[PDB]
Amino acid sequence: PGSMTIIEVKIKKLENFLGNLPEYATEHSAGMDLVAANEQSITIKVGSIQLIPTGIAIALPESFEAQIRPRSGLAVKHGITVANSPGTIDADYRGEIKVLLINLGNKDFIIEKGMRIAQMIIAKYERVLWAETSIL
Amino acid sequence: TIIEVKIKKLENFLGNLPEYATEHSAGMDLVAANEQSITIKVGSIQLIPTGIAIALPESFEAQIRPRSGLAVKHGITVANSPGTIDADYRGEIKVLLINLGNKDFIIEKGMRIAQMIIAKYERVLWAETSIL
Amino acid sequence: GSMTIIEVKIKKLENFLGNLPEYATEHSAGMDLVAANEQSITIKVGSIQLIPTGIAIALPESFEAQIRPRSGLAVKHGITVANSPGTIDADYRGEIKVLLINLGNKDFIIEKGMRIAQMIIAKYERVLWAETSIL
Repeated sequence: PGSMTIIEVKIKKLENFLGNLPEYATEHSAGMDLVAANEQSITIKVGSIQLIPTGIAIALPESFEAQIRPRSGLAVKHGITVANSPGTIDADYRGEIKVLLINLGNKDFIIEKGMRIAQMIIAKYERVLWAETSIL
Repeated sequence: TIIEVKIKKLENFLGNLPEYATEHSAGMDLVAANEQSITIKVGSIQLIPTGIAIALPESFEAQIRPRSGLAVKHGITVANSPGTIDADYRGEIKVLLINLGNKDFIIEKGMRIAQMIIAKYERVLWAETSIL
Repeated sequence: GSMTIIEVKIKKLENFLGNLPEYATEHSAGMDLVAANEQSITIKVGSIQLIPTGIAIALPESFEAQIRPRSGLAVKHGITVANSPGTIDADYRGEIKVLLINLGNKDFIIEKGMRIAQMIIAKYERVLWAETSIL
């Protein structure tokens, strides 16, 4: 394990947060595991959508975005996925990160605090300047 | 660093071209350009035109992603998310919406229906092997 | 005077057929992934089904492969990728499988050879958290 290129990102624990900040499973992971921080159990009925808090807020540096993506095993095993995927967190969004889950499986599913519910991948984006034309 | 992208208004476009909300925004809001109101009933999938076509430079893609508010409040999201626009796609950008909520929802022209984030992609050269 | 590429090791599994995933043109962002199920698979309306592709890859560090929906399949049949965008990184060396869901109006048969998803390779960044009380 040698040198590594990182981007430093400010993050705040809110009152409902427990445990560690979002972690990369390994040194080779593209995404950090987001963890449910709802104080009381949340049931997602078949077909229903529920917003799940994470208890963290971040301030991304300019030109970097955080993508909220589905955790694959949850979709494969329970049909649980991220209803607004991929979620876009940019430097403007400094409120609590919340994961919008939908139950597209065949059984009701309970979200409990501590459950891994989504992945967060940080990447660069570009800024477009439009050049309007009548011929493409 | 800013990238210039050619954009064409088609006959059905209105208002200003897709805009970044602020200097820190990752994406531009895509706006519905349907001439008549479109109802997306529960479970239905509907293609919404935007009235624009773009010509991306090589190595750049535009990603069509859901707007958070429509999904949180109405279960409306982008059915083929994220949509991939690249330098080959020079036709009209259309947003494929699905209603996974519990109430019918009307798409009106002028409504913000998706986000467009431009990013770089890398071109893969495969190295075939029997041993990973 | 060249284009920029990233070289990625790829292994064909026994069920793979045809050429390695291809870019449609020199200007394409993604490669077409092809169904590699040996027998037809029916995806009933509302059902979710994992479709194998017959490949495994070894991405270099800080590169990911995104598994994204193929637009025509969603527009015409309501078939899309249920865990989209799928994230393949350097740790995943198993067979790539596409998780499809049928949100259309008709049961749909996935046949071997069908294009079922797009694969776009991009860089990601590694976050170092800086914890603070004021954002």
